[PDB]
Amino acid sequence: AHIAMFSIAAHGHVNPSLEVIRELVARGHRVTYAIPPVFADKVAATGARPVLYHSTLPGPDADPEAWGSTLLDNVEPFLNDAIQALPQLADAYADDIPDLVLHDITSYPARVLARRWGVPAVSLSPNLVAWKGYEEEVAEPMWREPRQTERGRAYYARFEAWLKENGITEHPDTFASHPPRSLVLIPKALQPHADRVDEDVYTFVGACQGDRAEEGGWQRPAGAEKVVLVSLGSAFTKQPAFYRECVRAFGNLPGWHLVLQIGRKVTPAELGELPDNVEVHDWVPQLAILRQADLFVTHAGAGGSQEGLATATPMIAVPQAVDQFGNADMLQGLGVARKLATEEATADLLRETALALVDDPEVARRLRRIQAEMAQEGGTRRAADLIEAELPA
Ligand SMILES: CC[C@H]1OC(=O)[C@H](C)[C@@H](O[C@H]2C[C@@](C)(OC)[C@@H](O)[C@H](C)O2)[C@H](C)[C@@H](O[C@@H]2O[C@H](C)C[C@H](N(C)C)[C@H]2O)[C@](C)(O)C[C@@H](C)C(=O)[C@H](C)[C@@H](O)[C@]1(C)O
Ligand SMILES: O=c1ccn([C@@H]2O[C@H](COP(=O)(O)OP(=O)(O)O)[C@@H](O)[C@H]2O)c(=O)[nH]1
Repeated sequence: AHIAMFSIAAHGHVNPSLEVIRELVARGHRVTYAIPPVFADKVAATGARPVLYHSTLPGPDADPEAWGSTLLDNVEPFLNDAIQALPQLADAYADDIPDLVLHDITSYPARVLARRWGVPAVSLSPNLVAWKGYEEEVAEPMWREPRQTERGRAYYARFEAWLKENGITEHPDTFASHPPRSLVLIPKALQPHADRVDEDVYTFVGACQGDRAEEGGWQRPAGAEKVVLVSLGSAFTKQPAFYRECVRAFGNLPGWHLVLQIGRKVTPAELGELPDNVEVHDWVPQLAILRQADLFVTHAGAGGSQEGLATATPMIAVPQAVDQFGNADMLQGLGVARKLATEEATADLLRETALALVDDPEVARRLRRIQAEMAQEGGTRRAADLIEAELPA
């Protein structure tokens, strides 16, 4: 019926679920989407009707450091934003109560309002979720020393008091970290402690968009036996001492063709006369390239990691920052990748690693079983089935 999606103005919390919104609309449901004004047009592209609230969180364009760099500086803003957001949204939906509530993990008001409405809420997570064990295993030692501070005790007391005034007796950690129903938009292959996640609460549906492969008419060179892509997303990609290191590993290496990227307009020219079997770019139809590639040197960001698995492309994971270590360790543990520190990645080690991965029927054997498992996660139309299933009679 009336499906109301909720999120914040951050690409990583809106882009993952765009196509599922689109699908429920394409079905014939009336879908509205609570969002700050900056992303009004972004969500509107999907048929969804925007519903504009004001946010106090950093803007989508704002720097990553704007979100804080301590545990309490990371979490406090989501509560403070919720407190001022909630009464805007409660107002907005009074003259049109939605039938089902959809929401990104960051929206506390969606949780509160869904309970207020007596309607199902479905949480959409663009990253890993809690497993059975998480509170004792991970949430507790994380919170022991900060919750203990006057600052931490006060944060939790405030969170509790806000919930209680809303008729919610939930402890804030269960309210925040433990949804009653969740769809997870990463492959389960990239979820730590995968068997121990609660399937009756969480269903993994993986990426939702275009595999494969979005989208630009790339062509492997006639002659190429082994194509390698180096393509570190569109963010962590301004490294002097690395691409030139990749050129040296694969440049003039018989049989291999290197698709290399950087990101200017301009400029290929910090240096390197360059071998003939190397092509450089500012940007690529990455999914499209991986669709024929035999090897992927990746920073192991969420997208790249998903895309490598989606295309059964063995990976050299060379982690660089906050998005990466665990992802690289998991790709590692799947037996489909090698983790390298930036950084010892010598030309000889990169080459040796490359060779060691592309000629392994077993590495390929693991990647094929992963794609089969991802195909069961379905994608978009699948996420809509489950959301249609929760969308009461
Ligand atoms: C498991 C279940 C928990 O998920 C997490 O632990 C994941 C694994 C964090 O990412 C991890 C991993 C990482 C890299 O974020 C991807 C890290 O930066 C943060 C601090 O923790 C998330 C998503 C963080 O979001 C990120 O916070 C950053 C400050 C800004 C970033 N974005 C808006 C720019 C945003 O996505 C952050 C703060 O926990 C979200 C707030 C709302 C929470 O406290 C919620 C309730 C979480 O505890 C949780 C959903 O229950
Ligand atoms: O030159 C590029 C770089 C990035 N991407 C796409 O941009 C996304 C990058 O996301 P990821 O999580 O991998 O890295 P991030 O940039 O967020 O750190 C992925 O879907 C890539 O396929 C692309 O198509 N061409």
